[PDB]
Amino acid sequence: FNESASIPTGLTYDDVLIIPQHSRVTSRKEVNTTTRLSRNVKLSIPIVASNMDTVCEQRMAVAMAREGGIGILHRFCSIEEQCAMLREVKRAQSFLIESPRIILPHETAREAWEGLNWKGRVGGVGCLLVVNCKNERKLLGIITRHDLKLADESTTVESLMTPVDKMVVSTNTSISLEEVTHLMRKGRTANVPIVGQNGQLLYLVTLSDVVKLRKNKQASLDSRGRLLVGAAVGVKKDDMNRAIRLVEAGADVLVVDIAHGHSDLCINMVKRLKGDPRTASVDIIAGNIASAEAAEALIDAGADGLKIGVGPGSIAITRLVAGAGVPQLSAVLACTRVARRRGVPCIADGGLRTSGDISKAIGAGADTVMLGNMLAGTDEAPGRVLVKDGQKVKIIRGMAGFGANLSKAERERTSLVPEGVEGSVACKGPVGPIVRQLVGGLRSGMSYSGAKSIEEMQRRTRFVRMTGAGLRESGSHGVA
Amino acid sequence: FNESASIPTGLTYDDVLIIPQHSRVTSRKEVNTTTRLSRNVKLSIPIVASNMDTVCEQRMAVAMAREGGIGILHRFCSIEEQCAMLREVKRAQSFLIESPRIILPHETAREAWEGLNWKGRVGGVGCLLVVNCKNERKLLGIITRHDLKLADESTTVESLMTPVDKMVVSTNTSISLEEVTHLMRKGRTANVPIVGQNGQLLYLVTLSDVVKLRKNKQASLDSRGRLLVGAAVGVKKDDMNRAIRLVEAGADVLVVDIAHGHSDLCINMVKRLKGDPRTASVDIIAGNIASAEAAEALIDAGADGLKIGVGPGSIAITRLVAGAGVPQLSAVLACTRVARRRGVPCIADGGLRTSGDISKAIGAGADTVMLGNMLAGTDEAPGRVLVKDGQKVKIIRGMAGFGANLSKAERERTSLVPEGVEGSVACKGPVGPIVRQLVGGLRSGMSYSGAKSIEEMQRRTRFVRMTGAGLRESGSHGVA
Amino acid sequence: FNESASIPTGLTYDDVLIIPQHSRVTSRKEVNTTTRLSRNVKLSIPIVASNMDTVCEQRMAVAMAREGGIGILHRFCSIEEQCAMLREVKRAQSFLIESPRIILPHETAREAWEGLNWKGRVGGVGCLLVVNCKNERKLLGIITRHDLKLADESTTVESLMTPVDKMVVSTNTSISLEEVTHLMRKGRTANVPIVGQNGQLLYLVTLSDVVKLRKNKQASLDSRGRLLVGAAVGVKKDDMNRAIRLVEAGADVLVVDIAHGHSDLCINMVKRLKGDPRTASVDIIAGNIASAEAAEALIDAGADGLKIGVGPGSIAITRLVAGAGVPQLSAVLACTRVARRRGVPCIADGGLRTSGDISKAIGAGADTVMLGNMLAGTDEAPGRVLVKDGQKVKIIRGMAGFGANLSKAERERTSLVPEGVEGSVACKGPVGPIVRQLVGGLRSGMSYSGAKSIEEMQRRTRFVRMTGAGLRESGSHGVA
Ligand SMILES: Nc1nc2c(ncn2[C@@H]2O[C@H](COP(=O)(O)O)[C@@H](O)[C@H]2O)c(=O)[nH]1
Ligand SMILES: Nc1nc2c(ncn2[C@@H]2O[C@H](COP(=O)(O)O)[C@@H](O)[C@H]2O)c(=O)[nH]1
Ligand SMILES: Nc1nc2c(ncn2[C@@H]2O[C@H](COP(=O)(O)O)[C@@H](O)[C@H]2O)c(=O)[nH]1
Ligand SMILES: Nc1nc2c(ncn2[C@@H]2O[C@H](COP(=O)(O)O)[C@@H](O)[C@H]2O)c(=O)[nH]1
Ligand SMILES: Nc1nc2c(ncn2[C@@H]2O[C@H](COP(=O)(O)O)[C@@H](O)[C@H]2O)c(=O)[nH]1
Ligand SMILES: Nc1nc2c(ncn2[C@@H]2O[C@H](COP(=O)(O)O)[C@@H](O)[C@H]2O)c(=O)[nH]1
Ligand SMILES: [K+]
Ligand SMILES: [K+]
Ligand SMILES: [K+]
Repeated sequence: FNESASIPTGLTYDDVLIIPQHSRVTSRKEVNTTTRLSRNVKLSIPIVASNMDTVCEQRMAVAMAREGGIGILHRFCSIEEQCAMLREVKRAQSFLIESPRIILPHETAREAWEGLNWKGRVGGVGCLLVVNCKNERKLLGIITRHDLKLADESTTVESLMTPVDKMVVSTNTSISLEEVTHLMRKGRTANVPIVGQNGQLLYLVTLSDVVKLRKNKQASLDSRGRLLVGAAVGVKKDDMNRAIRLVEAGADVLVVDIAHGHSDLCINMVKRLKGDPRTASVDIIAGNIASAEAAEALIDAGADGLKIGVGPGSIAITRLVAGAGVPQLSAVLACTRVARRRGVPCIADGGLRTSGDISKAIGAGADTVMLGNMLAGTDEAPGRVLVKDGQKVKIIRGMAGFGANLSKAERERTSLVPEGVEGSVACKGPVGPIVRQLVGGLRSGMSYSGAKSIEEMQRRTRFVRMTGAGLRESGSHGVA
Repeated sequence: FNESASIPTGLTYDDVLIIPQHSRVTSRKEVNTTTRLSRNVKLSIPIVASNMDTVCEQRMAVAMAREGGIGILHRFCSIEEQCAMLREVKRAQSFLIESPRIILPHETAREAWEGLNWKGRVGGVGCLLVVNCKNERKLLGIITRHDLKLADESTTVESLMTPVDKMVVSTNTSISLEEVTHLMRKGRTANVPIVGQNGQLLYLVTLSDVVKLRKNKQASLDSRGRLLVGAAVGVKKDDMNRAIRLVEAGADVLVVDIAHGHSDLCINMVKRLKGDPRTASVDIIAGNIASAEAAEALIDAGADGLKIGVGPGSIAITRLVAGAGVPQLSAVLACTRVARRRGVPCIADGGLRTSGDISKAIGAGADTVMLGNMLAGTDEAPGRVLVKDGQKVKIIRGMAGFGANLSKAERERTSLVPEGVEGSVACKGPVGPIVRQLVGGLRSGMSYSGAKSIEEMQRRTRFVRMTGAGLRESGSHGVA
Repeated sequence: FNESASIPTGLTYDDVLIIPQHSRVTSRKEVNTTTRLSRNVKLSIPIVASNMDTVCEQRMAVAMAREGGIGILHRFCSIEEQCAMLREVKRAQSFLIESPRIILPHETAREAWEGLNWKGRVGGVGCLLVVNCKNERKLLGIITRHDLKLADESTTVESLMTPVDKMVVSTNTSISLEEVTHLMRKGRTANVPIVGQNGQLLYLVTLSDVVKLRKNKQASLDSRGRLLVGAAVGVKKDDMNRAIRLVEAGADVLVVDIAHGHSDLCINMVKRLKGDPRTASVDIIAGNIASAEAAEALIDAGADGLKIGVGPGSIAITRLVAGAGVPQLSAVLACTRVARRRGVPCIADGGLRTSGDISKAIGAGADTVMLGNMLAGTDEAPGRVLVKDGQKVKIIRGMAGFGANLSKAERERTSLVPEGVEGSVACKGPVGPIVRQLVGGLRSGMSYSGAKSIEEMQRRTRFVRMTGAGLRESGSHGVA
């Protein structure tokens, strides 16, 4: 039976351990996890939230960027819906707030409360600038939640506002962080509007944003100090329109995402996106792939990053429906060998269950990991909490399954051989502490490889293969 | 321990994945699944229903041919019974209906209803031609279910019939599909009898059959426009008599089927079948085999197709009773290497659980797959629905087990070391949608291999081996 | 502890058995199950499908009426939606079809096919009458599915139609069933339009409807030969508008349905419905109640029928959330004692698990039973089939639970302490055979009471109480 002997063996994460190496690491603090998402996008931590409609919408994208990673907004929504989520992410924080929310002086406190609970930002906004009219936005004063706390619904805005002559106001549209910090410290105020030469409202700077920018600059930020966020598109004719509008909404990267990324459909979508100035202003990531030849083709088509993984996802059953796939450790090894020589970062997407798997993925050459299941069921993941026979749970479902595709039909106003499933995950709490523990686990693995950086982790890691017997010894055994 | 190291390793479907390849496939519609069952028999889809007495009798054979595959009628029945199932399959549809059912004009509506519910076709027939007597069949008119809907049981046929002078009748025994379509369109009628020069009834053409022939020519048809169907025989002296009578009944292929096909018993049965003009008019398929040497021997004996599989069947325990077998992927690889050079198609028989396994079998060189378990418990599978501790189930049982062999004794009017078992499967509904989903899964696997045809799938597919750890990552993991 | 001793004991179905009595019943056919739903509505069988959004929409209501029972359309939909379901039920069959579907002669076969698949009747319609224009409906001919079977999408209706001068047409707007049967038998036709003095189309009579009316008159029919159907309303101001529109749509009874029917809200809704001529034309049923005092109050308010049951429903948890309820056998006994003296039929609603429970409910005085769980998951029940960890299932959910109430918000375009739950039931197949088996079980229980009628069952039944030990002996014990 000679044909069988020539078939190569592919490995997944559970097939290997990282071999301990000489470590000069003395402090857990010396281990730097900064990495590249794509050719022109750096991240403080190598964690990407999956573009799944049970993992990443605006609340997850905001949380991931705040931890120093990023979320990819899923495309199983209308273009209008996807862009709206993106604008909400961009609205979470800023340095100079463009188009700050305003109100007119003859309006009521009831209308002030409605403006403060603006649906354009999760949590609303903390102040409204009082202006004479919508067209001129001549600044008359400012009103905050605090100023409304004892008001009757009928009380006028101007009766409760701080007038502009009592405000600290600037005309410096280039004001620095140090300068506005000085104005707030000296003026003992929490809001500095920026106005034009005719007193018209141009920007707002808030103490909340200044405090964040002065603190740990872990957060993933664009050039305006807003949170970084990506968005997924498909490969159909209409996806080009989606891509253009996502970039207009502020997308920092686009992710071309189809099950079989080694296809002309994906290669031609990448070429189209790099060929149009309306979309070529942002890095184009493409997947999903699992071979050296596929990496070469997508890189040659112009991809700024590659997403690796055919079948390993928790809710994925491509391997059961089509029979196709590559064990994920071998896929990462093969794809990153090609990509590293061309300078193209790779996302290891799918099949990760523990922080230990993240260490292995980075050790096998990945620059980032993409997580679905490990982040599903967190507070910030979309969906309702449900009681699944006793405990609190949330839905996780494949994007090639029935549930996600009927929901894509219900949201976009519209013969499926499914390649994903639906299930529940236990509610995990806020995603922040979970991400921090995963990064802490990665740092432990880097210390075992003697690595103080991601590039050192990729260069220094050596693996040893284990049998099923070795795998059992690796988890907890013999206790209850 | 050197002897052990020289034993080769055989692989089954769960040992490998199809490696994704460059795909130029743009539309799911561009993927053609047409294939060969045997040297002279083509099929639109590569699915064969197993010759098991819990899988394929007349209703399953009809359904499979209608989907573009085929069923193999099992031989655990009397010759008379096997031939009767075959004639019912052939009676399901036709272009020219030979010996159409008739009735005499002085008969009653009660007798008309009995003739319409003729046991020679599942569902009966829709019309009876009224003729003067059984010997001359001079056409007097036609009576349909519609004409009986308000009749009393005592009303005469001729009182309710449409008379012949009001019918559209032809004398063209070579009438084309376009010509009879024109006669039906112009005559605004649903039945065109074909009569001889003396008005005697020769054939009938019905609108139902014309509509089918005008629609999607997916269905597996013989030269008369009837559904294709095969039949199994053994290797005993009496099996030659069974074979002759099956061919007379309309069998389109014969399948010589014994557990150990690499035996003189099987080789000599193939030689006997090719040597007799009463059976050599149809392709002779033989199995079951699992080695290159076995393929060579059966091909040299004259086989037009090979059936591959020793032990992998869901209900099979040959490997537990005799200890013999070959892991099915390696068996397909080895057998098809020999057979492809001789032009002999191969059926991968047994051990298939998902559409993904079908993609692997075709990728390993098989031209068709044979399914037992995946089709058992469908509406069209034989047997009664049963309640197995709550839910609706149907029996599936091995043909070398006790249950099937006592039933073979009860049907043919008649020291077993069993090599099959009995069990239940959940009721699956109609087989049609299940077959369509399996073919859809296969098309997905072909797209991953970049293949637009079965021959391209066989040439282009490359496998990667996975460990048990890789297999776990391949299904659903970490969700409920 | 004397206070405790004075609390009476309530019984449920599992607490009692029907004591066998002297039976003169010789044939299973002698047992008549005809009963009253309400003062002025009779049913051939005593089975009512529950007004739950997982049990009864138009397909279930049609099936129940065809078996001789009735369905109550649920109100967790817009008024427009509830009325639309009702009109579809009324459209399922008729004697004189009002406003039969028409088409114009210059239209295409493609437009004919669209008219035949009219969404106003489940399954569409079988013919379209060809008329000169929508305003006059002068009959020009008729076109059927059969006439389109060989047409091109572009072929004109008038080219394919049967012209009116070749049709059998009547001007008798009072035509009897015997007379139209004669016209169809003599004319050898399946459609008899009824036209006016100027040839304008007034009604259509079809052979399908005639055959049904000639067969077993088991079906629950209104005076026009359409299927009987009821509809639920609440007790809010807007429910009066819903009630008026339901009656206009053809509702044969209205069911005032709230959890606590012994309340001024329910009593005043009944009084309002009986007091308005727009709703007083149909029987008003009210519930849910569980005491003699409650029956007296609703009867005094004018109820034509009572629905009995507080808490016993399969998906109901009123008893766990509020702590209130009455064991269902005792509730039926107490309520029917009052109602029988006033001539008001009672529906035993909830907690029924087997046909044996139905016999007990009727024996305890109920005129009908209402079933949710036993009919959920049938083909005709609403909702999608789902795979719940292996087998095919359908959702069943309480109308006071979260799932049904969010769906009521999604359908009507809109602080819940839930009193119902959600769950799955195994798919049961078509509801018809299930209903027939339940009625067969009831007939067996009636035979044990020596009863040949429902009234005899209510008068003759005697119960014996069993302990938990007796209950175990009653089901299957000691076998696998
Ligand atoms: N006041 C105000 N804050 C905004 C607006 N848009 C976004 N934000 C964000 O909302 C946060 C304000 O926090 P606060 O202290 O106002 O609750 C900051 O991160 C700020 O950038 C806006 O229009 N007005
Ligand atoms: N084959 C397949 N992969 C999916 C499907 N849905 C999500 N995925 C993949 O699974 C990844 C998540 O993997 P997880 O971290 O949950 O194991 C996603 O980022 C995506 O690449 C699906 O329906 N089919
Ligand atoms: N009328 C008629 N149909 C037959 C006979 N034998 C087989 N059939 C098949 O029964 C089907 C007729 O459908 P119908 O429209 O008659 O229900 C066709 O597929 C036809 O070929 C026969 O003897 N008479
Ligand atoms: N060894 C053995 N094979 C069987 C027996 N019965 C059926 N088979 C094989 O099992 C195949 C069905 O495999 P399945 O698709 O159910 O896994 C049949 O086509 C036949 O080759 C049996 O009793 N013993
Ligand atoms: N032809 C026709 N049938 C209707 C219409 N509305 C309801 N139906 C019902 O549809 C059924 C007709 O069955 P057919 O034989 O037309 O398939 C009958 O029960 C009939 O009452 C209509 O407008 N036209
Ligand atoms: N208390 C309560 N009863 C319900 C609820 N939903 C349905 N029901 C009752 O339960 C009955 C169905 O009972 P089943 O036949 O499923 O045991 C319905 O007809 C209705 O009276 C609910 O959410 N709460
Ligand atoms: K361990
Ligand atoms: K998987
Ligand atoms: K018993």
